[PDB]
Amino acid sequence: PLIVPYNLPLPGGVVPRMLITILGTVKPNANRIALDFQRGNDVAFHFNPRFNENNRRVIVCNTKLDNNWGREERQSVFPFESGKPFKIQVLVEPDHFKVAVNDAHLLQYNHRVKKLNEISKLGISGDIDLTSASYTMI
Ligand SMILES: Cc1ccc(S[C@@H]2O[C@H](CO)[C@H](O)[C@H](n3cc(-c4cc(F)c(F)c(F)c4)nn3)[C@H]2O)cc1
Ligand SMILES: [Cl-]
Repeated sequence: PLIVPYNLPLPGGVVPRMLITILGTVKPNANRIALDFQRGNDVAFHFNPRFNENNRRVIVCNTKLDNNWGREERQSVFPFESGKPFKIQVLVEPDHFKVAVNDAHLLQYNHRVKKLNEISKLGISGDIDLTSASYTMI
C-alpha cells in the first residue's frame, strides 16, 4: 500500500499521449479524494470526488493560480463507490485532460495552464487505500 498523500513526479511535465493510471480502493464511508496535477504551487488540474456535498456525490474540477481557485467544473456522473476498488486513468490530450474511471469515460478538463512541460507533479490525497500510481506513453 502506497502512503497517502502520495507525490508522483512527472519528469519534464506532461505531454499529449501521456497516460497516468491510479489504482486504489475507496475507504468505507469516504468523504473525499483529490488528484492535483501541479505546476509548482499552482494546481493545473484538481480532480476532486466529493462523496457528501449537501448529501450528493459530485466530482469538482478546478485550477488554482497564485493560491486562488478558479471557476469550478462539476460532473454529477459519479463512478466511485465507498469500499470498492477503482482505476482512474488520466490521458493528457492536446486541449484537455481526459479522465476515465473503471474503463468508462468520465470527463474532460480543458487546459487552463498551458505550460504542460511544467506540470511536473501529481499529488494523490484523500480517503483511499492507494495501490499504484504510474504513467506511460501510448
Ligand atoms: C472561495 C472558496 C472557498 C471554498 C472553496 S472549497 C475548495 O474547492 C476547491 C475546488 O474549487 C478544492 O476542492 C479545495 N480543496 C480540496 C482539497 C482536498 C484536500 C485533500 F487532502 C483531499 F484529500 C481532498 F480530497 C481534497 N484541498 N483543497 C476546497 O477547499 C473554494 C473557493
Ligand atoms: Cl473536498
